[PDB]
Amino acid sequence: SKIRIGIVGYGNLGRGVEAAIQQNPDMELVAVFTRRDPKTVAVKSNVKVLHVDDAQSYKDEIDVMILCGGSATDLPEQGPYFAQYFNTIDSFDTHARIPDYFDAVNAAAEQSGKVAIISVGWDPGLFSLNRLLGEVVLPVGNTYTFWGKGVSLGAIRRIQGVKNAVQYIIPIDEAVNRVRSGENPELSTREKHAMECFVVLEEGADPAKVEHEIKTMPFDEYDTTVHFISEEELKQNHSGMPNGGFVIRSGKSDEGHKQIIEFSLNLESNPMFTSSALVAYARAAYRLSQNGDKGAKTVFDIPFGLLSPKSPEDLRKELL
Amino acid sequence: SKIRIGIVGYGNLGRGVEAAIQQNPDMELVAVFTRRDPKTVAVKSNVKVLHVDDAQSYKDEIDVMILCGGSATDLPEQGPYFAQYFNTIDSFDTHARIPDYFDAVNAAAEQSGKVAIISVGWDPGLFSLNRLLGEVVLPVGNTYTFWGKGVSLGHSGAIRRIQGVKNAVQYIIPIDEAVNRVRSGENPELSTREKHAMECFVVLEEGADPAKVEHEIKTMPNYFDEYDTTVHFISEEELKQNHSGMPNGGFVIRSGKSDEGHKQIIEFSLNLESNPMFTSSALVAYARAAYRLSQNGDKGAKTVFDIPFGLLSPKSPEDLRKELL
Repeated sequence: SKIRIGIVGYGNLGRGVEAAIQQNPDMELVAVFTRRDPKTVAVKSNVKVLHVDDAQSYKDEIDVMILCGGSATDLPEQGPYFAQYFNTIDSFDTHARIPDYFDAVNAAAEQSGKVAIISVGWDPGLFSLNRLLGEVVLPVGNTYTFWGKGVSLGAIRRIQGVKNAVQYIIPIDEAVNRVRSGENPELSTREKHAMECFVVLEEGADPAKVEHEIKTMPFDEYDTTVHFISEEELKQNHSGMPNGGFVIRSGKSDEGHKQIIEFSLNLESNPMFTSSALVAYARAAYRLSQNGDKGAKTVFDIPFGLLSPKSPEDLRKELL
Repeated sequence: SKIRIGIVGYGNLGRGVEAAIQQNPDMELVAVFTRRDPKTVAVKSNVKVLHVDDAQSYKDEIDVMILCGGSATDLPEQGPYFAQYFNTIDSFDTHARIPDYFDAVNAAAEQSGKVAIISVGWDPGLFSLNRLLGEVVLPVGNTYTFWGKGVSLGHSGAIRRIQGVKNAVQYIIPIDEAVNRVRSGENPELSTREKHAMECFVVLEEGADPAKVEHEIKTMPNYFDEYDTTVHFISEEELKQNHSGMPNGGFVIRSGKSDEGHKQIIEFSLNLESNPMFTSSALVAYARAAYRLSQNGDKGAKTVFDIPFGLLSPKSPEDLRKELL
């Protein structure tokens, strides 16, 4: 029988999860839960939509609940809540709150007997794994993480004179080059990334005051370029959510040999990629739960074989 | 306290494991086991050297034995042998033979209650992980693996048997145009000859015929006849200055699509000045995991697919979440 998935939240990440489930035929989307009145949600696949207050009564209809809410307000409540009733996966990405979030989810999952895998995605998630791998295989060395080029995700739009805007984070090619050369550079924040902002001015706003306001936002840490454009220009050309980056470990053998590991992503859709990772880890959470594991997990606790619908024997024959 | 390591075999990989122990202060090397007469092995770290027939008697002195032998003849006997007495790690790398090796090691480790992790290294090992990660995160897509620039070890020796050759070094090299086609997300169908080229650096004997030597290499069946091959003739001096290293590297790339058609590309690469030093560095990190799994009650043969990355680190689980997550 298919592994039965529920989604909580139908923003960009929830839509991406629904999309990813189409690519994973051992799973089936059984329900979408929303804080909105569910009669007002149009889900592409037309599975049932329910209010989050009804989720508990679906305890036995769902194998893994994928929490697709944002980390700022949704997940801090939702993670420990849903971990009482369901194996859960989420993309929790507030670094400072990671340890408190893990402990809250853990307490809940340990008492329920469910498996919760937190902080899945590409950073945290796939990049975290690469940072780890780098430092255990090359214990003497440095790690560098670069983000973008990519849309970054607001307070720009509270700035007076800005009608709309889209902001990019961009790694500085020279810094990436120095890292890839094995120089093991001491790089400041400003040396690693540049920011680019595209802004649609409100009618009769002052371009120069708007520019200076953005650059000195409490952006002040980076070299930032502002571009003023039309509303048609932002709709047509800045609606996409590309992203990417690099994790590089630059190390040395005990005899001085330079060894370099690099992991990189080039994504046309950030949310669709994050979602696809959430669905792979939902497979692992199901497998762990069926083997009688429980409690909160991160990517550091999941062996990669659990992520695959293939048997362990077939993985050994095909991929190893 | 310290995790007690033993090394079987004191070639390039054994020497590398010794070196990596220097960078892992939670471990200590206890013994080096060899098939040679042990009085005749000079070990850099000055640890005791023993004959392999004696290893069973050090069962209680060693937490993990790292098997540093080759896959062609050493490991097929040594993996199932040592797994009867010791948690083990090896770099078994004959991909078409992994299932049989796994079964034999698993039969042995399951009975002894020991943990054996097989096929650790760059490929198999870290490239395998990344092949797997790609296909689970991007299930609609194609995977490509490229090797090099690096030495193919069958190959340098096959050239050396050619009449006229004093010495030689061969490299496999990914073809840049093919790598960039994969990176663009075209999903190309790549022939053997499109994916990698071969480069040989050859020191000729007095009065060998260059053209005969070139010709013999490029047409060598089962080695170079599948590939575009360049042969360079050089001096003994340049072979030493420039070609005594064991560099390697490569790429694993997954090129896939979201359900709405977005191109998503994942790439993993290695650029190594020393292949044996890198592999052995992996072997030591996986020895930490084998020790952890042993202490928790596990047993049997495992591959990298069975090892969660947190077990590779000497840091606590909480400290990993704090620092890296």
